[PDB]
Amino acid sequence: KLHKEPATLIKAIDGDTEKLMYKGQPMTFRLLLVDTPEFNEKYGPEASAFTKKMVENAKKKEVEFDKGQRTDKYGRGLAYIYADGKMVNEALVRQGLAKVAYVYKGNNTHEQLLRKAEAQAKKEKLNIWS
Ligand SMILES: Cc1cn([C@H]2C[C@H](OP(=O)(O)O)[C@@H](COP(=O)(O)O)O2)c(=O)[nH]c1=O
Ligand SMILES: [Ca+2]
Repeated sequence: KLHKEPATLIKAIDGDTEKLMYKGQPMTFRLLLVDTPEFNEKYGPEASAFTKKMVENAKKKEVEFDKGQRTDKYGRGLAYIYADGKMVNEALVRQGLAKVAYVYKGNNTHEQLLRKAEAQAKKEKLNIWS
């Protein structure tokens, strides 16, 4: 079982990265197990807008680390991010705005959950899958 930790919004970045204050440190969090298009790729601006609004509209922001690496080689936090209890990683995938991606054995607690979301988005031919 993982645990959710409080964090506070600093600023949006793009569909799968967000800047949060965590334990008094400004950190870029990269979302586990997903990949949104880069900002100037198709669906890029939409995935950016979706993550940005989902986070900044939530009263309660939380980060949840997995069991393995907590930071990548760039110093970004690797986490599942929750906004009023809804997981952003999952919501992007469900809406066809991110693919399941960067799936590593240390750090794949929510893999089945996100794959179930992805299969729904592909069935519906949403966005990336249209
Ligand atoms: C999601 C994720 C990305 N990364 C690294 C892999 C890629 O590094 P390399 O470019 O060195 O191969 C990079 C992709 O992030 P972005 O999709 O944000 O560009 O982030 C991890 O190390 N672990 C992860 O869980
Ligand atoms: Ca990306």
